Amino acid sequence: MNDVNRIRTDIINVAKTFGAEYSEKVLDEVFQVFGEQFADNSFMIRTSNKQPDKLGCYFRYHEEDESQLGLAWDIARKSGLLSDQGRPVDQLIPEICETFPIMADGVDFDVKHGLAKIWQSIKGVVPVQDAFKLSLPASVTTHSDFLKNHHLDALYAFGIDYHHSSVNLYFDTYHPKHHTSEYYKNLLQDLQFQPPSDELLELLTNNGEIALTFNFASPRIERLCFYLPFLNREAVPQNLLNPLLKKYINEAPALVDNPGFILGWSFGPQGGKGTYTKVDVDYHGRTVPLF
Repeated sequence: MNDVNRIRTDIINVAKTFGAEYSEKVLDEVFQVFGEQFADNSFMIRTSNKQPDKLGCYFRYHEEDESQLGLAWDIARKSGLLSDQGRPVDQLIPEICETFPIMADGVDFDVKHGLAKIWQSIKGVVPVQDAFKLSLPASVTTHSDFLKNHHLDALYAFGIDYHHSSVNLYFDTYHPKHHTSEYYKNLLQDLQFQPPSDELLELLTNNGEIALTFNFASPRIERLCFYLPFLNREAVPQNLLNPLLKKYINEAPALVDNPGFILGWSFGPQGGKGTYTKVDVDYHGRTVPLF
């Protein structure tokens, strides 16, 4: 609980230093219910630049303890922090947990609006076709051939986003093309998204995660996100960060001297919404050395 209070203080201070809109009522309601898990588990504080001069702030935890899968969704129910409001995503976590073996839980929180997303991680890999039974959006299955052709079919994780009523499918980078820059150049062109910088493309060959954002409003693939680990401050491509995210790399609170980071590049339709960057700090120092 000494650990819990510190985390709370850190988060509110990040929000304040970096122009993020906090709400203390909401954060206190969050921590009353979840703070103990934040102390015991893989935990991240994220800032992101969807906005010009403000950075946004989020925070998230993942439970890998078998003995405690599912507890996250339950706690979120009974607390009333996550309320079944009959949005099309509200049925998805039961279905996933009924359909696939779970090996990891997790919740993401917005620092102004509270609980935002819940994530699930399948045991192995599974062909994305196996998720079409589920109540995903129609454009998942209507983009099944796209997903096959770009070798984005080895599905392993779901991220259910209640604030936007969207679903993020996480695909495993099993193919030789995934270790090449032209693959990513090609994939972003094909989706008609914002081109990546040459520097990014050079980085993307290192083995990281790929997530596609499918929407219940849209017949289209909405966003896309690449996620890459970095051991420490100095391995971070700070050139690819606006001044405010560079600052966040140096000042990011954690419980270790030099912490790891997980950076994430979001791409969307060209000259539209969706191209921003996410810096997540490995607050306990032992999520990033997970291969």
